[PDB]
Amino acid sequence: EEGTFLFTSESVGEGHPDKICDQISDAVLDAHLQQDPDAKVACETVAKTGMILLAGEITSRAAVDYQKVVREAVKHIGYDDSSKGFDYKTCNVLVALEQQSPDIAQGVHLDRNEEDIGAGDQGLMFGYATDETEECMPLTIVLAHKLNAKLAELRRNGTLPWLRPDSKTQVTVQYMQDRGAVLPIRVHTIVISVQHDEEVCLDEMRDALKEKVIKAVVPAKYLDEDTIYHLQPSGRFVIGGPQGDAGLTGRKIIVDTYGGWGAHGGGAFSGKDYTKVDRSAAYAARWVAKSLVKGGLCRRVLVQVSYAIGVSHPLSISIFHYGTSQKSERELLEIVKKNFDLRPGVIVRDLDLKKPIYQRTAAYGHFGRDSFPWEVPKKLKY
Amino acid sequence: EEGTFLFTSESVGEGHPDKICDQISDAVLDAHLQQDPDAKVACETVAKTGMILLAGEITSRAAVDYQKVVREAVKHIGYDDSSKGFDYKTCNVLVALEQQSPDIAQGVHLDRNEEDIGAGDQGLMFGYATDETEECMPLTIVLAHKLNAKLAELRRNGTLPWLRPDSKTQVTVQYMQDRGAVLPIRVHTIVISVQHDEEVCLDEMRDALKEKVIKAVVPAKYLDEDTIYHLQPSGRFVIGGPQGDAGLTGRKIIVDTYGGWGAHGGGAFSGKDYTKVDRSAAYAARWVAKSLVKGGLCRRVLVQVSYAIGVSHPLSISIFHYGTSQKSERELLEIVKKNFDLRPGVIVRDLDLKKPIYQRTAAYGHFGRDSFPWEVPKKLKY
Ligand SMILES: Cc1ccc(-n2c(=O)c(-c3ccc4nn(C)cc4c3)cc3n[nH]c(C4CC4)c32)cn1
Ligand SMILES: Cc1ccc(-n2c(=O)c(-c3ccc4nn(C)cc4c3)cc3n[nH]c(C4CC4)c32)cn1
Ligand SMILES: C[S@@+](CC[C@H](N)C(=O)[O-])C[C@H]1O[C@@H](n2cnc3c(N)ncnc32)[C@H](O)[C@@H]1O
Ligand SMILES: C[S@@+](CC[C@H](N)C(=O)[O-])C[C@H]1O[C@@H](n2cnc3c(N)ncnc32)[C@H](O)[C@@H]1O
Repeated sequence: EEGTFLFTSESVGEGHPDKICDQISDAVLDAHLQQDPDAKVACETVAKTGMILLAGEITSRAAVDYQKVVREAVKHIGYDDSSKGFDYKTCNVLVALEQQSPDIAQGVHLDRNEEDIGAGDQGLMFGYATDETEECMPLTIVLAHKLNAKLAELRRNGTLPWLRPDSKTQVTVQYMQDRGAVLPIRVHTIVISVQHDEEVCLDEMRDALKEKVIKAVVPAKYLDEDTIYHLQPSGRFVIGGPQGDAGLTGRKIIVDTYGGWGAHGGGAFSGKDYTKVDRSAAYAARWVAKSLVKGGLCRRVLVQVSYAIGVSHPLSISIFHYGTSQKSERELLEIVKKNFDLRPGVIVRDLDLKKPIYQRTAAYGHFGRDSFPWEVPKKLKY
Repeated sequence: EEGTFLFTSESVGEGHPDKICDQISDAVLDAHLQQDPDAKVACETVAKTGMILLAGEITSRAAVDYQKVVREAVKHIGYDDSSKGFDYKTCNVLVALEQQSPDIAQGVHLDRNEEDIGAGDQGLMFGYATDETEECMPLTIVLAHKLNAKLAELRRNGTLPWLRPDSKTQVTVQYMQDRGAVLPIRVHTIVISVQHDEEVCLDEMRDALKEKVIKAVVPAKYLDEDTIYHLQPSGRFVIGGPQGDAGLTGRKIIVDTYGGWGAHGGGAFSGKDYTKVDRSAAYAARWVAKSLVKGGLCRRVLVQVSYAIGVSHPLSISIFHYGTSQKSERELLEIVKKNFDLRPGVIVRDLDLKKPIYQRTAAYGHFGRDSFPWEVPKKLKY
C-alpha cells in the first residue's frame, strides 16, 4: 500500500559463535571490574573448533583466572558436551593478553582528573530511539531478539531437548509511515535457523518453531495468510557453534544496537571499559535519544557524537528528528547541551559504567531491556 | 546556520590492525580464487603482537601456502622490522582452518544450478549513493580515506620517513540540506593519528600533517580560520599496529562502506567468497544505488535487501530516496525489479565475483574507487 514499506532486522542466540565471543569478552571485563573498578580492558575473543583465544590489552590490579572465567561463560551458554560441538570442560583456552600500550595510557588517562580523561580513541557513535514500542526500539529487532530468547528458554527447560545454543532469527515488518514516525502493520517474513541434534527430523523442528516459538512470541495480529516462514531453511544444522563458523568479538554490532535502523559508527562494545567511547558514548547517545522520546520532544530521533583520542569533549554533536518534533534540531541540540555532559569521565558517573554488569548486555541487544542506566530517561530541563 | 548540520566519518590506514586482518583475509581469498574460482572461503584473521592467526572454513581445490600469502601481505603493508613493532619475516603465522561445514554446503550450493544457489547465510544489507561527489560517496569518508592514502604515499616515497603504517583519520563536514540531497559547505574538524618513530618530535609531526597531508588532500575552499585540527592528539604513538591494539577481520565495516551515512546490516566483507551475501549482496546493493543516482532518478538513495540461508531470491527489497526522486519508491522498486536480479548466483556473473581482486578492496573503502564492477552503473530500462 502507498505510504508503507518493508524493513528487516536480525538477531542471534547466545551460542552463535560471534555472540559467544562478545559474552566471553564481557565476562573478562566484569571479572576485572569486580576487583578493580578502574581496570583498562580491551579484550577480544576468537572462537573456532575447540578453541577460545583471548587477544588484547588489559592493565588492571585484579587477579583474574582466565581459564575459569572463560569456561564458566561457555558453560552458561550451554556448550557442555562434545556431542553439541563444543564443551567448556575440555576446550582449549589460549591467552595473548598484554598491558595497555603506555603511549595510549599517557595520552588518554595518566595524570588526568577523572572528569577530564580523554576519549580512549577517536570515532563516531549514534544513539536512536523510536516510539513504536514502549521500550523505544524497532519492532523488527525486538521480535528477532525475543525469538532467540524463546529458543534458549525451551532448550533450557527441556521442552525441545533437541535444540542447541547456536541460533539466528530474522524478521521483516511492513510499516506505515506516520509523519516521520513508523507504525508496524504486519510481519511479512520470519526466518529461524537453530542448531539441533542428529535425531530430530525437519518436519518436527518446523512444526515446533511455528507453534512453540513464533506463536509464543509474535502477536497473532501481525501474522496472516501471506506471512512467509523460512524455518530451518538450510535443511540441516547439526554442526554449529564455533565448529560450524569462526566467531569474533564485535561482529554483531547491528544486532547489538538497532537492527539497521538509526545509524552506526562501527565500534564494537564488548570487552571494553568505559574509557573506550565506542561503548560509553554509544550508551550515552542511546540515553539522550531515549530521553528525547520519553520526554515528549520527538517520536523518532537520531543522535551522532564523535571524539578524538585524548580529548574529553565530543568534536561534533548532531540531532535528526525525522520531522517528528515541533522543536528545530538547533533547539534540540541546545536542550541536549543544557542537560547532558558527554565527556567519558562524566558519562561513567551518570551511567555507573565501572559496575560489572557487562556480560548481561552481550546477548539480546544492549538497548531496550532491563532498565540499565542508559534506558532510564533523564528528566529534561528547558 | 539554519538548514545546516554536521556529520563525521573516519577512515584507517593499511597498517591499522583491523585493516591488516581484512587485507590478509582477502589475500587468502584471492590466493584460492587464482586456482579455484569456485573456492568456498570464510577466512577470519586475528592480529596481535607477533601473531597472525587464520581461523575459519575453506573448501577449495587450490594448494595455498598460507605462510607465504600472509607474510607477503604484511610486507606490502610495510611491517618489515622489529623497530616498527611488527615484521613479516619473523612473526608467527598460525592456521586453524577447516573445511566448510557439510551442513552449510548441502543447504547452500551442493547439487544446485549456479544461478539458483542459495544465499550463504541469512542477513540484511544496504546500498547507498549520494550525488555530493562524482563517485557518489559521502565527502566525509572520501576525505578521510584520502588522508590515510596520503600518509602511506609519503611514507613509501620517503618524504616523511618517520611515518609507520598504522593510522586513523576523521573528518567532520558542515552540510547544507538541499531537498533531501546534501551539499558540503566546509570542513569543521580533522583528526589525524599516525604511528611514528622514536626520533621525530610532536611539533615536526603536527606541522607536516597540516602542510604535507591535509593541504595536499583537502581543497582550501573547505578550510577556514575556524577549522579545528587534532593532529597527533594523543601526543605519542610509537607503539602501534597489532602490538598497540589487537585487530580482527570485519571490525571496520563502517569504514569499508559509507562512513555512517546510509545504513549497514552488520556483515563483514573480507575473507568471504561470493556465496556469502554479506559481501555480494552489499556490492549489488551499492551497484543498484549508484545506478539510480547516475541514471538521474535520485540524488540520494538507500536500498535494503535481505536473505535466508539456502534461499536464492531476496526476502525483502526496500528503497528510500530521501525525497530526491520524482518517482515514488513503489516505482523505483519496479525499475529495480525489471533491471536487476539479486540472486547471488546471478550477482556473481554481473559483478564477476570469482575474480581475485579482493585484496584491492580491503583498504580505503570498498566503494567509490577504481571502477570495480559494482561502481560501473547499469543503464536502466523503464
Ligand atoms: C536507516 C533508515 C531506516 C528506515 C528508513 N525508511 C524510512 O524511514 C521511511 C519513512 C518512515 C517514516 C516516514 N514518515 N513520512 C512522512 C515519510 C516516511 C518515510 C521509509 C522507508 N522506506 N525504505 C526505507 C529503508 C529500508 C530502506 C525507509 C530510512 N533509513
Ligand atoms: C543516517 C543519516 C545520515 C544523515 C542524516 N541527516 C540528514 O540526512 C539531514 C538532512 C539532509 C538533507 C535534507 N534535505 N531536507 C529538506 C532536509 C534534510 C535533512 C540532516 C541531519 N542532521 N543530523 C543528521 C544525522 C547526523 C545525525 C542528519 C540522517 N541520517
Ligand atoms: C552460515 S555461517 C557463515 C558462513 C560460514 N562461515 C561458511 O563457511 O559458509 C553464519 C552463522 O549461520 C549459522 N549456521 C551455521 N551452520 C548453519 C547451518 N547448517 N544452517 C543454518 N545456519 C547455520 C550459525 O549461527 C553461524 O554462525
Ligand atoms: C586507541 S586503540 C583501541 C584501544 C586499545 N585497545 C587500548 O588498549 O586502549 C585503536 C586504534 O588507535 C590507534 N592507536 C594506537 N595507539 C595509539 C596512540 N598511542 N595514539 C593514537 N592512536 C593510537 C591504532 O590505529 C589502534 O588500532
